[PDB]
Amino acid sequence: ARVAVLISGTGSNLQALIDSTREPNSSAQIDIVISNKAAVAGLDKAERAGIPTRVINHKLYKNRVEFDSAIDLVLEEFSIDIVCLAGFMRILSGPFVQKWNGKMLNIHPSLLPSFKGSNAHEQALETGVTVTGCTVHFVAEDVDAGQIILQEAVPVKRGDTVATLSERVKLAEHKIFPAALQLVASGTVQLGENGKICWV
Ligand SMILES: Nc1nc2sc(CCCc3csc(C(=O)N[C@@H](CCC(=O)O)C(=O)O)c3)cc2c(=O)[nH]1
Ligand SMILES: NCC(=O)N[C@@H]1O[C@H](COP(=O)([O-])[O-])[C@@H](O)[C@H]1O
Repeated sequence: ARVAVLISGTGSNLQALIDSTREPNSSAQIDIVISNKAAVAGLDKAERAGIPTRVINHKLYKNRVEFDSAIDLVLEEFSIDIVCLAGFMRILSGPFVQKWNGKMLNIHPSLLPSFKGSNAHEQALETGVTVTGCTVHFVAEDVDAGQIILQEAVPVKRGDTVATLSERVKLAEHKIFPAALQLVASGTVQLGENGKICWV
């Protein structure tokens, strides 16, 4: 399966996906890295890995569908089968999500359905959970509500900040998101006809 990785920043999840998809048994290949922001370190990680990069600055587009259509063009150009959102921070438009229904994965730094949104760690610490985690889910139109592929719990330690908690959670993220990509790329998991996760 041909994979596009959409990034917005540092790209540590991208790096974990690169490493896993170069394993001999990997069923996924990363063929393009799209960043909506220039000079983010994720572009350098891809360039050091030989992977083509495209920057598609969302601020240059009139609305969301024009920005998404620009992404979709690169995806068709590279004949992409699966899209991974790895720290990509722009909410995607309905028609784009519908087109890629069942082919788009997102990594979210909480145990969904808890702490949806852009600052899951802040919410987790504010709430005082002692267990958080990360979620790989299929992207549905409703943000952070698509079907869940894999999760992994991560303890919150006394004294944790966003810095120490997200560093611990990212260790789990870099496990389940390569695993989740492999499940989908190998056709082991799909969004079923009933819309829930189907382990075929
Ligand atoms: N249809 C649909 N689109 C998307 S995009 C995505 C991955 C990112 C999740 C996210 C969760 S809050 C936030 C967000 O607030 N984005 C802001 C920009 C803030 C920033 O630049 O840091 C905005 O777009 O205005 C993005 C998941 C997802 C989905 O599940 N369903
Ligand atoms: N709403 C999604 C979200 O908050 N994304 C989170 O941003 C970080 C990006 O790190 P990276 O750029 O090093 O992969 C990751 O923790 C990812 O789960």
